[PDB]
Amino acid sequence: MAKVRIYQLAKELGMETQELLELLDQMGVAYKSHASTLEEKDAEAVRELVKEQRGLQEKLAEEERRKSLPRRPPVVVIMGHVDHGKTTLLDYLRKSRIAEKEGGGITQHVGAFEVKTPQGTVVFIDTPGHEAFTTIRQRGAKVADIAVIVIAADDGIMPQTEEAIAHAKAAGAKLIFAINKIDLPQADPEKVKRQLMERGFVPEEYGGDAIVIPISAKTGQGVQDLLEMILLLAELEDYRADPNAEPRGVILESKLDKQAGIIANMLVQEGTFRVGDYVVAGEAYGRIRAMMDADGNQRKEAGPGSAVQVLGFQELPHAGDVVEWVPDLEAAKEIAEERKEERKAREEEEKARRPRTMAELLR
Repeated sequence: MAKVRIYQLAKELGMETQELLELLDQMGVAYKSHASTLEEKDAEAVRELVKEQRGLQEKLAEEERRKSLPRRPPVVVIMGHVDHGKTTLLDYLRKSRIAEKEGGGITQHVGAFEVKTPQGTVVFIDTPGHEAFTTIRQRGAKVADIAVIVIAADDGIMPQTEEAIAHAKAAGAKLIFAINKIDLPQADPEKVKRQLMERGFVPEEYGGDAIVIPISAKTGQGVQDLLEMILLLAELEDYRADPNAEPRGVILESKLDKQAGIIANMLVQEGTFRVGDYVVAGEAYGRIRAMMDADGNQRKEAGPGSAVQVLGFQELPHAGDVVEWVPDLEAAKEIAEERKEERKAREEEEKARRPRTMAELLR
């Protein structure tokens, strides 16, 4: 403290000689060499300035950390004609998880499952519908990043295929075309490619931008390439999300468990939902009483990419509705109620203008 030579003070503070001499120059403190003695007031001033500077270096480095959001896994939906193999592929992927069971392990159906891979994890949506609207249409907060369109090599592109493609494009998904059943004798992948090109999807093979991957969902051939391609796209699109943002997710589906009551499966997209949070999804609200993930584990928290079954909604939420964190029960009720009475007011819109004329009837 008093009196200290500059070399002593440098040792004390873990600074290089020239580094401390540079600081003394900044402060206008004079010295002959690092062997000079500092007045106590100067040394104290040094110790304080160094403390401050080191703290701001740290604060400045910690804020540069807090703006690189962590990666989140790609979310994938598998689509196409019901007989072309999307179901066989989804089943293959779901099985590929367990790898000679556990056992048990257990498993729970929460609307999506994860496929873990040396290159990363992929989330596959696994729900019986598409979302809502017509059959099988979607609105539809965006759920999936990538849509794998599974087309049978024998049958080729059909109307369910075209519907799947239009839905995926409408939802903003990146498309991967998976040409399935390639082992069949009547397999005609080249015809499917021509059909893709007729529709404006030119395969990369021919210098276009459409991603086309041959697979066999029955045997698993090509499925690994499909996963690697999903994960490559994820790295290039660079999907990220803030686990500390206000929680936001999307309802995948909801139902009544006779014992537990209203359950809803939701995919988390931003922030981290926690047991005890209030949420609103459309006109439905509740306190999150419990969350269970696909491995059957009770979760206190669910961050980006997690699919969980949530207990606590007081009415069935709709598929495709955004789940939003709110600060308390009062806010949950106000938001839900304002949406209800607004829908009810635009319903009186069509109970008035324009239902048009009435009844040209029997008998």
